[PDB]
Amino acid sequence: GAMAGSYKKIRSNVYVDVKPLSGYEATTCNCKKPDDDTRKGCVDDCLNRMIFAECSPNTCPCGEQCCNQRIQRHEWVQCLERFRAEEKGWGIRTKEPLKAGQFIIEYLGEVVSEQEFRNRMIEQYHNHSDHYCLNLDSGMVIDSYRMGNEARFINHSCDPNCEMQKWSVNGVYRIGLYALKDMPAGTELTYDYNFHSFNVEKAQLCKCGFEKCRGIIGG
Ligand SMILES: C[S@@+](CC[C@H](N)C(=O)[O-])C[C@H]1O[C@@H](n2cnc3c(N)ncnc32)[C@H](O)[C@@H]1O
Ligand SMILES: NCc1ccc2c(-c3cccc(C(N)=S)c3)cn(CCO)c2c1
Ligand SMILES: [Zn+2]
Ligand SMILES: [Zn+2]
Ligand SMILES: [Zn+2]
Repeated sequence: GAMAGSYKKIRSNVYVDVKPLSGYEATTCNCKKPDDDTRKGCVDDCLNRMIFAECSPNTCPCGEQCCNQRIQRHEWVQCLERFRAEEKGWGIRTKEPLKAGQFIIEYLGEVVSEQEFRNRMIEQYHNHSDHYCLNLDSGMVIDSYRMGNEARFINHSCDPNCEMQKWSVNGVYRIGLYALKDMPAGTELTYDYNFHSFNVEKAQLCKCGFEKCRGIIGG
C-alpha cells in the first residue's frame, strides 16, 4: 500500500487561536502517602482522579508516590508500532499486552477553533482521503492534519478497545487515549470516532469488521 502520510511531529499541543483552559479549581485530594516507599498513592478513589483532574506539582499529599500525573509526566506506553492495517491504511498496534483502564498515549496536535478548522477544511484539507481531527471542548478541536504524534494513525472501530478521556492537567484540557479492556500483544488500537472525533461530514466506508458495524465512520 501507499506510504504513510507526512506530519510534523510535536511533543506538546500547539495553541493556534484558542487555549483550552479547564476552569478547574486548584487540585486537592484526601489521599495518604503510603508508608511503603514503593507503593503508589492517588489510586482509584483519589478525589482528583474522580473528576478527571490530574494532581498538580508540589501540592499532592503523596509527593513523588502519586500515580495520577500520567499525562503531564508523558507516561506513554513504549510498545506502540505503526503498521499496515488491512483496508484501513496505517494503524497503531501494541506489541505488549495492555490492561483495562490503562493510559496509553496523549493525542497531540494544533488546538484550533471550529471556525479555524472549517476554514482549513475548505482551503487546505478538501482533497484529503484521510482525516485527522479530534474533538476537545466546546468550539475547539485538535487538528493533527499537519502536526501531531503517532496517535493520529489510530483507526476507528464501531466496537472499540480504547477511548479518549478529557482531563484537566494543570489548568488546561488535554486528551488521552485509555484502554477500555485488556488487549493481547499485536492488537490494533481503536476508538469510536462517533464519540470522540470531529464530524468532518465526509462519508467513508467502515472496515472495522464488527457484526454491528455502522457502515460508515461516525454513522
Ligand atoms: C485519524 S486517520 C487514521 C490513520 C489512517 N488510517 C492513515 O492511514 O493515515 C483516519 C482515517 O483513517 C481511515 N480509517 C480510520 N478508521 C477506519 C475504518 N474503521 N475503516 C476504514 N477506514 C478507516 C479513514 O480514511 C479516516 O479518515
Ligand atoms: N456522528 C458524529 C460523527 C463523528 C465523526 C464523523 C466522521 C469522520 C470520518 C472520518 C474521520 C473523522 C475524523 N474526525 S478523524 C471523522 C464522519 N462523520 C459523518 C459521516 O458519518 C462523522 C460523524
Ligand atoms: Zn489523590
Ligand atoms: Zn496525587
Ligand atoms: Zn464499523
